[PDB]
Amino acid sequence: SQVLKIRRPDDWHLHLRDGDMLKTVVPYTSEIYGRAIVMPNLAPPVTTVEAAVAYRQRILDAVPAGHDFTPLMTCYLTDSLDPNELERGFNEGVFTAAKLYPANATTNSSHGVTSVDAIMPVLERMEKIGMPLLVHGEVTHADIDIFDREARFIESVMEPLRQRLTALKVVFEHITTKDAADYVRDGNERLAATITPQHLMFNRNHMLVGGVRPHLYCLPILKRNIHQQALRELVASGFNRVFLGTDSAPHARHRKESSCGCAGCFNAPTALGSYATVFEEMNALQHFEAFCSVNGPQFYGLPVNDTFIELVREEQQVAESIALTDDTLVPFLAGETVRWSVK
Amino acid sequence: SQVLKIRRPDDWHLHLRDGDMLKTVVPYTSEIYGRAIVMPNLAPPVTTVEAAVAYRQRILDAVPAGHDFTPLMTCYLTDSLDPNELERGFNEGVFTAAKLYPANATTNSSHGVTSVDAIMPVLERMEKIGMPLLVHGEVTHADIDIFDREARFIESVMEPLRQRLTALKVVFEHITTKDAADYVRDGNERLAATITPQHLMFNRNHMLVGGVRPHLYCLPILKRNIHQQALRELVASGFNRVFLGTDSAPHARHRKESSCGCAGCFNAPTALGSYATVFEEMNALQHFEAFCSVNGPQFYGLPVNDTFIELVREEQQVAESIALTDDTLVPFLAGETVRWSVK
Ligand SMILES: O=C1NC(C(=O)O)=C[C@H](C(=O)O)N1
Ligand SMILES: O=C1NC(C(=O)O)=C[C@H](C(=O)O)N1
Ligand SMILES: [Zn+2]
Ligand SMILES: [Zn+2]
Ligand SMILES: [Zn+2]
Ligand SMILES: [Zn+2]
Repeated sequence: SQVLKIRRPDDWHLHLRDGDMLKTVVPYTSEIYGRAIVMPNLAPPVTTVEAAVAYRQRILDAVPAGHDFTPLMTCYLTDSLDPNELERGFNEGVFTAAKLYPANATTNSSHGVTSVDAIMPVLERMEKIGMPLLVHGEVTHADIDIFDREARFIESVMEPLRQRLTALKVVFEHITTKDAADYVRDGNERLAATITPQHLMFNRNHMLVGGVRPHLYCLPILKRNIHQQALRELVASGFNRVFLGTDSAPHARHRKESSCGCAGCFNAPTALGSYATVFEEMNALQHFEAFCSVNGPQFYGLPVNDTFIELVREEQQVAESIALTDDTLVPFLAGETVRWSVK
Repeated sequence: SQVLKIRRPDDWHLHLRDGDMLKTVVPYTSEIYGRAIVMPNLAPPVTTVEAAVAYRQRILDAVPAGHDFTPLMTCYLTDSLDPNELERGFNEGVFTAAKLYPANATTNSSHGVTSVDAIMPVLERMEKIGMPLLVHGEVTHADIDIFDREARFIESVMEPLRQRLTALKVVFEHITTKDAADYVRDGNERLAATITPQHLMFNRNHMLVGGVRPHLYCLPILKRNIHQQALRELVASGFNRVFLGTDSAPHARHRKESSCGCAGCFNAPTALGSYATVFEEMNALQHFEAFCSVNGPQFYGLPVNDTFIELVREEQQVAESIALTDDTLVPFLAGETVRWSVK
């Protein structure tokens, strides 16, 4: 019976893939979100204006008629990236931001950045022209326990970087730890963060107790419950430099369910309702709209969307699977009941 | 190429399953080990002398001709277990030991234990007759992080138990933490432990960095590197109350590589050479035989084997899979080149 009307949201961290997967997954986004930050970790990665322009058209070709959706493109940073290519892309309205992937931190990140020092001229230009930096904040050294890679990145990479480039605007993407939650809560106006639905709904126990569940396996890895509780307290607080970023990251079923499952939750279909449930459970629905629809635009210096959507507290069942030309796609919370759905 | 001759080993912690799976996996054990402790967790569990006698025979039926293999049977401890039934099985040489799986208040009295306190009559009887207790040492409360479940057991159950029943001999099965390594090391002649090959060879990064690997998913869960190092140090020390227990725990490929993967490594085919590799790496081959062939029999009060086997340091490839009647079995280290092989 409970209806919840909000300003149309945006997704400030999205993986749309390419080809047949792209066709399949964009509508789950374009039917709800006004804009999306579309990450550049294709194979090969989007590291040029030309690439990004063509990719943006592939995205628009796949948007159903009558969806008013704008994909906001990113540059995949690399050690050798020409800062003139990054700036040109920004000035032509192609690149909204640039994305820092530490080499081998996640999917399609082997071409990622090997150090901050290797890309200083690029970072200094971003700082100059006011282009925000999106960070996948994990270290990747083989000796560092997977669950420590986020916290380690803060002391060793993030904090020194922000001390060097005091005017650089940085989004700490998909934060998963109390460490990151306090770092952002205590940061200045040039530091923001996104949080996915899964890192709010679940902790590592959900992925590993009673069976291993690859459909909850994603990066950065789900942490212990005290971390999850931090993140939930952060969004519930009303802190206005956190915003919605799904990190929807789809993989075919048998790439998830194999002897080496790919990391990624396909949560585009079910994310907004999942966020609503978290905010509802935290007695913080008065902060929901801002998380979804205002905080991101404010950080990015963009206008808020001028249309509205409704969520209804009526229990929908999530589909077991979504067809692809080859294999299926298992949505996040496949087969599950959800408390809130879009009207 | 280098040869390691040892007295014929034994496996002090093994799962053989039943029916067709038993028929397939027995030979991997019976060709190498003289004896194995056969765990009782069938469906339904082995909780009677009658059941254990029939199970033993099904095992024996499946032992290839010429193999000198003796299965050592165990009783699954339950709330409803009659202490006279357990004592009769022990007296008759049917039950070598009794196995305690984690308590759970919602468990049917026919299938498990609600609390240790509720099975004191049985624990006091084992203590009286000198019957060893094998302990899966995890507390399974929903609110306890999975990586903490072993350490919490020590504090909450193991120590209080051993302080109550001071003559009870206890094997702390498949230890995975420094917490347990230290505990066992600082214990008395009545406390011992087994360690698996996977818990020596790997830590949780191997299961979760660069993909999720369900074939490394088993209980208790792989822990962070410091724990793996504590276990390696313990076996390498020559400490003589630790011994070989594979915890070989097979599941068909489709049950491992699903949306909810079963816990358990099928390591019977490769465990021995994997332990040899570990002792070599620790510069401790002088303690290899004792671990495999001496320590367990001493603790259990059984004769050391009088026949010998030989491992050779010749590189061999592990099969990618093993045929079942209806699926396949993916072995531990499938498709990998291993260092030590039986001659
Ligand atoms: O698990 C994932 N998978 C992917 C992907 O692109 O497959 C991206 C994110 C991320 O770390 O940003 N997490
Ligand atoms: O991962 C596993 N799976 C099983 C099993 O019986 O499936 C047993 C062991 C254990 O904890 O004893 N570990
Ligand atoms: Zn990322
Ligand atoms: Zn991402
Ligand atoms: Zn066990
Ligand atoms: Zn076991």
